[PDB]
Amino acid sequence: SMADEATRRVVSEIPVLKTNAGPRDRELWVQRLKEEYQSLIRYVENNKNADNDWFRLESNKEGTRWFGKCWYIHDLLKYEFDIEFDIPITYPTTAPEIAVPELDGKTAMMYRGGKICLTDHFKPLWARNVPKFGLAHLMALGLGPWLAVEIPDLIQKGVIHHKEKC
Repeated sequence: SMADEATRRVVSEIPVLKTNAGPRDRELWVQRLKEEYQSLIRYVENNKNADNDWFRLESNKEGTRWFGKCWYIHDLLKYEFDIEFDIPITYPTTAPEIAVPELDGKTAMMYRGGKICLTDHFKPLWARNVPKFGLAHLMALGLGPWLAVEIPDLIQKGVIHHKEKC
């Protein structure tokens, strides 16, 4: 399949996750979070080595609320957007919903409340990989491809404009 090769090309060097545990699962959730933090940190390090350091994320103490920033470069200008998501009770079988609040109401490819609207292809891809995919994969396979279509389109339509900051 083209899809399977496309998936491997993106995620092959991202540490695979193992533990089937959600926010309520106590010592199993603590284990899942270690796998989540190890997968994220390697993804970030690979991203830096490829001049594509495109996001920062932190979580609350319990790892149920995640927030940070993503950066997107167009015609050599860097656009920064605040991002956030909750971990569903049913995670990791259920995929998180990434929100980019500042873009709420600015694109059709987004639900109310700033939750980004993915293609019908991400959700079944997540489902057939459960529980191996985690937050690094959500960024690599969800938000990354979203920004790569929506940010260029909103700049073109003059809805997004660049911060003239030094």
